Parts: sequence; structure tokens; C-alpha cells
Amino acid sequence: ITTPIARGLLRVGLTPDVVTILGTTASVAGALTLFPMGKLFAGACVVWFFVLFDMLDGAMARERGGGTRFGAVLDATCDRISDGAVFCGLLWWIAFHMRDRPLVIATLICLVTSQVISYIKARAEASGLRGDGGFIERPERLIIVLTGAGVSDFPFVPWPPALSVGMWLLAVASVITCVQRLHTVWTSPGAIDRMA
Amino acid sequence: ARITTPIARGLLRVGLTPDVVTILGTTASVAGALTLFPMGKLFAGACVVWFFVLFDMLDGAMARERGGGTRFGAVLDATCDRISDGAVFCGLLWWIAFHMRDRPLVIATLICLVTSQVISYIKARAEASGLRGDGGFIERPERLIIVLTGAGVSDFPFVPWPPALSVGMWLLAVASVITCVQRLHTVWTSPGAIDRMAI
Ligand SMILES: [Mg+2]
Ligand SMILES: [Mg+2]
Ligand SMILES: [Mg+2]
Ligand SMILES: [Mg+2]
Repeated sequence: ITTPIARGLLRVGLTPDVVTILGTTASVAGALTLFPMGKLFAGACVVWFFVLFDMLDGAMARERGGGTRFGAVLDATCDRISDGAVFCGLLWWIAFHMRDRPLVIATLICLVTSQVISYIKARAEASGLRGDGGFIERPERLIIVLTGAGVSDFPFVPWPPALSVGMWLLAVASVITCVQRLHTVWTSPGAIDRMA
Repeated sequence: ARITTPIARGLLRVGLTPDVVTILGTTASVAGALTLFPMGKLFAGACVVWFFVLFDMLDGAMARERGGGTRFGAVLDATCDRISDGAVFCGLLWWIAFHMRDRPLVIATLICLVTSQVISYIKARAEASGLRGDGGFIERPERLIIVLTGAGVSDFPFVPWPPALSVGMWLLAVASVITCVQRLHTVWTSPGAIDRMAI
């Protein structure tokens, strides 16, 4: 399915980089429009939709002979922007409509740790070390927070506490992941040799 | 230097390592930001954060006195910068959201919080692929100068000017968004950036 769509996009002169940006813009607009209004199930559906959309830029890149280093950096940077918009959008609902200050704390931990978890991996690789793995990578992050948000606002059978359950589980697991990833850095070949 | 070096040798002699000092200074800076800023003690908070900016010269001085920095230590020091920056903006966010109840300034603060992480990420992620992703208007020194001067002046002893917090945050938000674009352009122009490769 993605292959004929990708080819059709290449055919009209779109590039993987433009499609990356367009999908990210749409996801961000969706998260920042729907979550602050309390439309958490709709917001989660829109975010998941653009997760699916995100299969197209990689498919486009493979078809035309390969991805680029800029494309990889752009794609990963857009992932951070997207994650940020999800948590900021939810934060707005939680802070100003639910007025739930403990949940704001969990949400802010999730927001910062999402960025920090990804940063450890990139910064480690920039030094020739490893810094991947751990409990929470981007797929687990999105499954947890979007399922919490979606269930909390689910049609006909909503369970509002689901939003808090997801955010607190994610916050704890994300802090642990930071420590795990730093431990992976520390054990990498060459990580602790002094360089004058 | 004539001051950090003797201090750094002292901490090594006591048995502290650069990495432990990195973690301790960052914990203290986070504790200060998350205690003082949410209480509205913005001048005292800015002073504490500034003190630990000075303190972060010590772990690098220690590493050099030991015979060299380490790659782990470089990753750790950079990662703790993201954590510290995160704590500054979260602490200020708390005061702005729940005590000033100033919703447009919350938007600026969230933009600063996210862009502080994204700006740094572009550089690290570019280097991970062998490209360059530094430069632009807002790096960590400019970021701290703007937000901590805005916070401190808004709560300055004797002659406070409360709008300084908003001025600083909006200027930082705008300049930070621009910096994200600048840095990605720097990635794009790096040698080899657009050669195709198997994924
Ligand atoms: Mg994709
Ligand atoms: Mg991606
Ligand atoms: Mg340092
Ligand atoms: Mg540091």
C-alpha cells in the first residue's frame, strides 16, 4: 500500500523532506487544537493517523535510491517537535480545565524526559558511544500516553482516570529509561578513557 | 581559572569524581529551580541557577586535572544541561500558570521549554550522522542570559520591573524558533548531507 502512494508523491515532485515536514505540521496542529479543547479521543486518533502517514516519507526515500543524512536528522528532529506538541497540548487541558496540579507534575516529567531520552541516544552516538534501549522509546511513549488520553475520553465507555494512569506510569518509566540509557553510555567501549 | 583549578584539585583530593560533581551540581540546580521559581522567588532562583552555572566549570576542571575528559562525562554533562534547562522552564511555568495565571505567557514558556530541547537535539543528532548542527541565535549561554535576566529583573530587589519576565520569555521564544530553522539549515549544508544511502 505505501509503495504506490510513495511513488505517486514522488511523481508529483514531492520529496521525502517536504512530506516529513507536512506530516509533522499536521500532527502538531492536531495536537495543539484538539487536546487543549479536551477532545482527547479525537486528538489521539489524529496523532495516530499521522504516525501511519509517517510510513510515506521513508518509503519515498527508499524508492528514489535511499535516505539522506539530512533527512534522518530532520525526521528525528520532527519526532521531538511532535512529542512536544502532544504533551503541551495535553498539559493545557490538564492545567487549565482539569486544574489537576499533581497530574501537571507528571505531564511535565513526561515532556522533559521524552526529550531527554532521545537526546541521550543522539548525544552518545555523536561521541561514538551507544545510548539506546531502555523501557520507554518513542513507540512505548505514544502507546502509553495516547491510550491513556483516548480511553479517558472514549466514546460511550470513557474512564477519565486513564489519563492520569498513563501519565504517571509513563513518568516513572521514563525516569528509569534515562538512567538505563546513561548506563548504556557508560558501558560502551571507550566511554571512560581519559582524553587529554 | 586561577580559582577553579585549585578548587577542582581540592574536590579530586577529597575523592569526588568529575561525574559525581556533574550529577550533584545538576541535582542542586534542579532543586533550586523547582523550589524557588514555583514560589515566585524569581530573583533568588536566578541567583541559585547562576551559582550552579559557575559551579559547572568545576567538573570540567576536575576532568582536565585528572588527565583528561571522558566521552561518558561529555555525554553526561550535556544531558544534565537539558535536565537543568527543563527544570528552569518548568519551575517558571508553574509560577506563570498558577500564580500569575497568564495564559499567553504560558504559551511563550512552553515554546521556550520545547525549543530549548530541540535546539540542543539538532546539534547532537546532526553530529551522530557526521553532519554539523550548531550555531544560530540562541545557544545555551544566550538562553540562560535571557530567561534568568528576565526572571531576576522582574523580581529584582528594591527596583523590580515585573514585565521583564514576559519580555525575556517572548524574545527567547521567537529567537529560539528561528534558531531551530538556522540549525537545520546548517545540517542541510553540511558535506554529504544529501547523498543517498540505504536506510
Ligand atoms: Mg516516516
Ligand atoms: Mg522518525
Ligand atoms: Mg561542566
Ligand atoms: Mg552540563
